[PDB]
Amino acid sequence: QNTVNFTYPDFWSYSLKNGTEITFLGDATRIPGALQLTKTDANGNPVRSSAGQASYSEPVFLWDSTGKAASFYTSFTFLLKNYGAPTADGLAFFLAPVDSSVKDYGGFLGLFRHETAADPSKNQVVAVEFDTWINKDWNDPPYPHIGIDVNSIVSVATTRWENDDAYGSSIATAHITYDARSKILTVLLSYEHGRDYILSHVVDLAKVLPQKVRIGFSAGVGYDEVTYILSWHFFSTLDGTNK
Amino acid sequence: QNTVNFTYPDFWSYSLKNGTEITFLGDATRIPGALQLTKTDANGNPVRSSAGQASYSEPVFLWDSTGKAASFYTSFTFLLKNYGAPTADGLAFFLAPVDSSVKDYGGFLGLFRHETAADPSKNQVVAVEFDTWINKDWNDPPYPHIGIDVNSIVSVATTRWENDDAYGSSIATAHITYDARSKILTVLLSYEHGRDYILSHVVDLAKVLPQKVRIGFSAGVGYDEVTYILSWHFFSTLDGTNK
Ligand SMILES: *[C@@H]1O[C@H](CO)[C@@H](O[C@@H]2O[C@H](CO)[C@@H](O)[C@H](O)[C@H]2NC(C)=O)[C@H](O[C@@H]2O[C@@H](C)[C@@H](O)[C@@H](O)[C@@H]2O)[C@H]1NC(C)=O
Ligand SMILES: *[C@@H]1O[C@H](CO)[C@@H](O[C@@H]2O[C@H](CO)[C@@H](O)[C@H](O)[C@H]2NC(C)=O)[C@H](O[C@@H]2O[C@@H](C)[C@@H](O)[C@@H](O)[C@@H]2O)[C@H]1NC(C)=O
Ligand SMILES: [Ca+2]
Ligand SMILES: [Ca+2]
Ligand SMILES: [Mn+2]
Ligand SMILES: [Mn+2]
Repeated sequence: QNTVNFTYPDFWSYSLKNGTEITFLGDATRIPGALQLTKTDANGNPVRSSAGQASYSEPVFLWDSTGKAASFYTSFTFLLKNYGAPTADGLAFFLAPVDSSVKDYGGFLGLFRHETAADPSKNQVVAVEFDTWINKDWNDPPYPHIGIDVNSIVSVATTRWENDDAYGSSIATAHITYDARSKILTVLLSYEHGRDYILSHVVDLAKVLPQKVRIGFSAGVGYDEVTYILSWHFFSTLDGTNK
Repeated sequence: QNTVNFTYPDFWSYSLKNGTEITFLGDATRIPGALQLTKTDANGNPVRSSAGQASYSEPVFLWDSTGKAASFYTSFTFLLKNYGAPTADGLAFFLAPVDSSVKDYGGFLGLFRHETAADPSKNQVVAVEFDTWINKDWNDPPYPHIGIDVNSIVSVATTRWENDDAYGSSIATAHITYDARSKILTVLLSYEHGRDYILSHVVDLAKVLPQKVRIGFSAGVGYDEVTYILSWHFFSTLDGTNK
């Protein structure tokens, strides 16, 4: 079939072989209960200048020449543990070509290399970033933000992420949806007894990504932080695109 | 303040006075544990030709002349109990003027009157419908569907809702988000060990609705069905619209 549907309610079954279900790249490791994205020393304390990626092993069908295009929805809970405020650099949910890998650390979030990050013609990646650091270089807005990145680290759209959420170290739940008929990407971020964050933008994936992609989480530090992914669900559907 | 934030995890505190927190119109009633939208006989069994609305009592600020516009997110779980398959007519989450009320039953979902339902100039309502009945009259697609209605019962966009979900009588969770900067409305519907449904569409609320609205649930039957709302959360934010 052309669609995907998986659900990991938690990651307490930390025993599967790298590359069978989830592939860990760079400094991303599987620990009991979580996908850890960047490096920590013996005490779980975050190491500076590190990048890692945890991505689903099977290729994910996005679109085909015949007009079939997948709509999708992914939800995940994560803990961006902070060791002070502010911290750097954040994490990202992404869709990239199957052959790609982790790139630069820090503000590039393991997704871009320094020399081509602001060039949309040299990159093929769509990402939803949870950026804890204002890099003026890449035109980050003057606060922690959530952003939608299309082929570049300069977001096509961002919304404010409050300091206390961004550096508060609480578990957060994210829902990211893509409607393939209207070409809309929506991000919803919720904190249990807190506020929600909404960011939606029109982006046609068929025009920016190959027909089949790898999906996953990418992180880049920075300092005083480490992101843990606690659960992951993904569902894609061809509904409404003639199949 | 101009924003709203409430959370009802369940409705087991069925004792609040009508109109203080939630207002019940028509045949919608408050029962232990749920907001019941249409009528049932002594045994909880659904009565035909009924309409009811359960809406939040305070007015909800949407936009103002000065450009401030509210982004929002609402989540709710509901049980559309079915007494066979197919059943009629569904339910809807809506945003309408503060002075409005419940309208016709059946395929109008308590939201429109028969004579002006297909006329966008005579209505001011934005609704997300979960339609269990194909009314060829109103150009419903040939299946249960989820639809986005703007000033008319003829949806500006729909996506397929599978028969087994539509008439399966399981609790479903819906997330509806509106981003006021990009004018995008997204609907996410999830079933626990099932599939998800994604429908997003560009709709500028400031151009179709008054500055302050009432929000709620509306239902219209039909036959062999009754909708129960089990929980409700709403959050609105002025973020990114200069306030
Ligand atoms: C998990 O499996 C991956 C293969 O699907 C490993 O990545 C590959 O590692 C090779 C070195 O062991 C490297 O030459 C390959 O290019 C790389 N594959 C990709 C797509 O980059 C992965 O190894 C980790 O990731 C690479 C990129 C390095 O940073 C290694 O240090 C990492 O170990 C495997 N994970 C492991 C061993 O944890
Ligand atoms: C809950 O409070 C409402 C007032 O905020 C009631 O609605 C009002 O009911 C009047 C008749 O009792 C009617 O003249 C008003 O127009 C109506 N308000 C609106 C906005 O329509 C409501 O009454 C229910 O809803 C109305 C529309 C009728 O269908 C009544 O039969 C219902 O009782 C109150 N709910 C109750 C008493 O359950
Ligand atoms: Ca940054
Ligand atoms: Ca209908
Ligand atoms: Mn950024
Ligand atoms: Mn319909």
